[PDB]
Amino acid sequence: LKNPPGPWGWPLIGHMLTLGKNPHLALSRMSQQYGDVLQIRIGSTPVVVLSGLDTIRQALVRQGDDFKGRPDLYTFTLISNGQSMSFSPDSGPVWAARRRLAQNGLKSFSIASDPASSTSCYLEEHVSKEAEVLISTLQELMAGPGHFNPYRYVVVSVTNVICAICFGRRYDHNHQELLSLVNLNNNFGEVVGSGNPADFIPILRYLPNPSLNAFKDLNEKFYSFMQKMVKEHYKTFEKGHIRDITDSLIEHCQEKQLDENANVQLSDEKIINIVLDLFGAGFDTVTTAISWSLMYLVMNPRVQRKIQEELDTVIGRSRRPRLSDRSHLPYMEAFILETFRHSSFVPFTIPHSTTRDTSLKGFYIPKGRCVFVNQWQINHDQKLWVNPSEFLPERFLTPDGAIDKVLSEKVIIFGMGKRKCIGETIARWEVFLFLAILLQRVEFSVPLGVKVDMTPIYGLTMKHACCEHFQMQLRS
Ligand code: HEM
Ligand SMILES: C#Cc1cccc(Nc2ncnc3cc(OCCOC)c(OCCOC)cc23)c1
Repeated sequence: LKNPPGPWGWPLIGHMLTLGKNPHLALSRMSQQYGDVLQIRIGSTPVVVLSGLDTIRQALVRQGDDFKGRPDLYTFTLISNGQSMSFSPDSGPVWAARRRLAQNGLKSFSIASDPASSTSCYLEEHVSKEAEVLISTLQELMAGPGHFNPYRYVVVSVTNVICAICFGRRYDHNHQELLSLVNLNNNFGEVVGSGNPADFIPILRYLPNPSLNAFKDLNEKFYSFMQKMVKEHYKTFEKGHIRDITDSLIEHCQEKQLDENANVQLSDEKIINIVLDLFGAGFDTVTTAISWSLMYLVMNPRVQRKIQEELDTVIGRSRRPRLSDRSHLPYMEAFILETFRHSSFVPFTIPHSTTRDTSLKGFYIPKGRCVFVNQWQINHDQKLWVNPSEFLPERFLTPDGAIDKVLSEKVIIFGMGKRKCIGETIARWEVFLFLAILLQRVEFSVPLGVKVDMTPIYGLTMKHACCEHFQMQLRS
């Protein structure tokens, strides 16, 4: 076996400067020279960057138990009181137990049928309500200012959906608490993105760092917001009426104190703070997905109509769209796939770490080695796509107008293996409904002669420059 190849790097800082502010681009160029498995250093810490579709499937799936770890990074110790299911270094049985708790909690209050309704699930009911409230809230703004920034109001609608799933409450568009955590200068993705020097340069943690201090401050608010919520739930907890994911986790803490010799490492805190990762991933990722979609629709009015054309054909305007129709709207799915692929707003997965001495593609990787997974490289690989820099939803469509299931499965944005996203289905359905309910009823546009920076801003979930020039109009 051999060591992974890689370019020369400075002895003290390594390849920190080569990455720059857009590591996904710098490491994609690098992979073109050194291949799917290459090695770098940020400061003194070695890091292995994985690219290529087959090679990544090899490591995360076929050797998933070897690459299911999390590196011991400082920024992660500041997330969820240093006991985050998703970010802590714990990758053993305690983690797997928490993961199953999250999986069941989501399934029970997202995909399961809502007792109030017969023909709808929890998720479908929530999105329909918020989608309607979103249209009304935008009609107010078109009557007055005549223009708006969609992110400010889409982030609220998306939060109420995941907030109802986790806590059993929704918030008005002007509840400070909400905006105080979601849109009030939240730099989580800014600091957690792979390659943060603070994680590899120990001195940057102690120097004047306004970005890092804001990260510690707001993370402590989240954990205090949780205590408020968990306390409000324990007080009103009805033993036979489980209301949301917070209750299903409290329900599991009760059955735990009833065991003769219960386990101590899966503490009550590590069982309750799971809702924090679900809520944090929930409102952030889906909001960014919808935001990019609106940007692509406004910058490509051609594809906007073709979506609206397929809606009028497949459904019409006599009723709102529903999940059952998702299977019969191929252009909508091709547009969502092309949004995930073109933007790749999650360019890197959360960094992984090797749980044991292993090998990959003929190279030796020791235990504890930090690993980056470059999804952006896949979604923009010249080998897999034709003109990857162009936004072409039609690339996933066959000559007869159906989804090319083989090509759609090469869009990697949710991860793979033992660590893949556990809210993938919720995201794919939630994004579909918001766009379907909206584009059936309204038409978005942006006037000529105004700057609309489509350049992504690097981070865990890449954002774009806020745009205050969006306009909405009802349809005929
Ligand atoms: C477009 C929407 C979404 C995208 C693109 C996305 C993507 C991802 C990615 C790339 C990862 C890490 C992959 C890896 O480490 O190998 C991840 C992890 C995770 N996601 Fe998502 N996600 C989305 C929506 C959601 C939603 C809606 C939820 C919950 C309601 C969620 C919950 C989680 C959790 C808990 C993890 C951590 C799992 C673990 O570390 O074991 N995600 N997601
Ligand atoms: C991929 C992925 C993934 C996967 C799992 C989880 C998470 N997210 C979180 N997970 C846990 N805690 C989060 C806390 C968060 O807010 C704390 C604010 O501190 C500035 C938070 O903010 C998201 C807002 O985007 C700007 C996200 C949290 C993401």
